[PDB]
Amino acid sequence: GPGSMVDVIIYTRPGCPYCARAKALLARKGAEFNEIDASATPELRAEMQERSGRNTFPQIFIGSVHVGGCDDLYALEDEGKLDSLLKTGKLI
Repeated sequence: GPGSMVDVIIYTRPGCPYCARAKALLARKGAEFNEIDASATPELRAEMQERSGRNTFPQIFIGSVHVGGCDDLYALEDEGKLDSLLKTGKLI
């Protein structure tokens, strides 16, 4: 259909190196995404960190699936599949 694009959202916090790198990496390819803070609140940071199971990491939501973080972004960009993930909004 006329409009091969999906809504992308990213959750990060002030003072996150691994997060910034991810955001820039996604912006480099030209992938637009909404930058939102998580540390802003306990719940926003809890639900996010609860998805990964660690202290705190960058969340990359593409389409209807949750990519991951700097690891998923770096691991995906290595294969060049992310381009299709942001275009289709789903996992092959």
